[PDB]
Amino acid sequence: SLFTDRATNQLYVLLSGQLHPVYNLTSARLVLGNPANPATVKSSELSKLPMGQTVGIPGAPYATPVSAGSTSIWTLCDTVARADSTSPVVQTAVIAMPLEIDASIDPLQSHEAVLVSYQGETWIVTTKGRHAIDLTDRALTSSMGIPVTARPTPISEGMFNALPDMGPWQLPPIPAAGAPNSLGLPDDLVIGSVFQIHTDKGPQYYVVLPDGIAQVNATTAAALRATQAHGLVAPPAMVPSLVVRIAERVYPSPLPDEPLKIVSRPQDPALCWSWQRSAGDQSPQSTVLSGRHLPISPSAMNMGIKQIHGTATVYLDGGKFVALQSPDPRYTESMYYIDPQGVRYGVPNAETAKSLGLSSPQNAPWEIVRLLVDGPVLSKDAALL
Ligand code: NI
Ligand code: NI
Ligand code: NI
Ligand code: NI
Repeated sequence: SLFTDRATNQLYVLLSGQLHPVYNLTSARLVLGNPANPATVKSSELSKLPMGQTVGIPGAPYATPVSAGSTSIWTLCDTVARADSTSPVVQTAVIAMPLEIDASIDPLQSHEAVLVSYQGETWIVTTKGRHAIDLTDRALTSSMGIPVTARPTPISEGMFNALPDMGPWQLPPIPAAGAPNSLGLPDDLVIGSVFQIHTDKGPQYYVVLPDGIAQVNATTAAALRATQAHGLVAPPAMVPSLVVRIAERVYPSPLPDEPLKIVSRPQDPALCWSWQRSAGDQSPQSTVLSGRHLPISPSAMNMGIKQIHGTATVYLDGGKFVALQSPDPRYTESMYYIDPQGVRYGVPNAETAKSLGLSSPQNAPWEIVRLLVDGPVLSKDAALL
């Protein structure tokens, strides 16, 4: 049984005939094994049983309330101040609540990108994640859509970890570039060369590979030729007749169809990685946002909770109960209760979760969730000391 003293609101749990003071309702439920609510009694009634030692986990949350919303939404945002200066400052926000997206803060379009720095190296950020880039040769990076005037701005450790590494911002290497083609094409069209065919939609460019030909967009055709033209002043025009017979392959160039547009960080200081998964979805969806401020409502902007011994300001609409999957380094499933102040507390297993009254956890991304300051693990074993 579980009692609350009417005079003091103090909790007591009855264990093996002794009343034990207990620090919080969370701890009481861990020791009882079910999400009990206290029975109110007059203070003097508690004198009728022998009093034992205090039990529970002092740093646990008082209880474990969770917010109604079923869709799991987690967003990490970097905001940079003094972006052009010698000393930019980055702030990071963790947002676990629905967003309000608009033209001032929205997903990067397929031809938009952000140039950033982290630990002395440079990366291109697109909708998909981050891509290594070497700014040593700016003629080369120009042909890959980066203007010579573009300068990187810093990202946070948290943002670097959250953005998936999608591979380098470069043309895929072509093995045997310069060697004669084995496809029956004219001798000038060596491996790694570009040609075109006229279509009703205009020119279609192709690159010659060891094992076939691959369609490339105009931007990629230009970048190929900028790096190595193989002696050709322009892509030779071939007839469909000669080409349709050749094996078609894929050439996985990262370059978008439209000329790349590089985001001005002084104008658009906010960069976010947004993740979401709804009940019953097979996989989550994520995207990168860019814009003027956090993707939250006018009034939500004032509700942030700074984690002083943490790294982020947290924006939450109530508690959360989440499941993570991470390679630590072996594949590990873990659960956390998140209190309404953004503190995460481990929940070791489903039996323990259910004793606390925490029904199915929501899948969430460890890259964002583990940025939250961690409190004590909520375990019966800890509670019973
Ligand atoms: Ni005892
Ligand atoms: Ni706005
Ligand atoms: Ni936009
Ligand atoms: Ni556009």
